[PDB]
Amino acid sequence: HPSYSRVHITAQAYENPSEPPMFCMLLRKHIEGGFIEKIEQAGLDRIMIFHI
RNA sequence: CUGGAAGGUUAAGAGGAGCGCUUAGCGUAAGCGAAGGUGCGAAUUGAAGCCCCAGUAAACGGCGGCCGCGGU
Repeated sequence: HPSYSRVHITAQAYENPSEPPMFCMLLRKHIEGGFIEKIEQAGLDRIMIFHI
């Protein structure tokens, strides 16, 4: 989000759309079912890299 | 078009298992019936080709829809 960009584990409940967006379906196609091998930061920039 | 393995299909010719007609004989008749002649004739065998398989587009040819780069 332009103003509220963040990454964290959340307890909050979220309402999902009745139809999943294209990006969501793409992520599902490629990485749903997969395992997170590593999470790393690109130097000390605000960029997290998930190896899946 | 070129090449080709299995499997399938296919001519004449080859081959005659059988069958019909005829009748010496045999039978009171009805009918049976050798041999010969004669008229058909099944299995089996039978190439290329074709089906089939592979390649080949400066061979003949052909080079999409629909929906939201993705889906179908």
